[PDB]
Amino acid sequence: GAFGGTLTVKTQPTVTYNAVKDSYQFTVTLTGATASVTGFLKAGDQVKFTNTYWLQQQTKQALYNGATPISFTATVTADANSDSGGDVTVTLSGVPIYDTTNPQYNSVSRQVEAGDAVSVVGTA
Repeated sequence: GAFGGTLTVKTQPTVTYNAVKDSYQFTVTLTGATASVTGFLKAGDQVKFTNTYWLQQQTKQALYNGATPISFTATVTADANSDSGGDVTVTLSGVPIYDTTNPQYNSVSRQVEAGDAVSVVGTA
């Protein structure tokens, strides 16, 4: 069954990435549907986002690869707007786990890219 949540990634999810302080968040302007939906979801509601980074080939200078990260459940941290323009901006807690786990410090981490899809795994 469907919850009625199917959104899009309009911008690039990136915010404070700190490990020793256990601080991982990302802010995004997401895209959604028309008005009459006052807040898709809010603080504490979980989503399921799939922002697939294909920025692998150029960053590794090789290894064309055939598997994109494929992200999963995240969490919305405030009022997420469904307006007439279908723009839903809200910041999330968490990160692309198992993929962006490499700060590297010398090897510049792969950059985030927009154009992916979003869904909702939260309940109430």
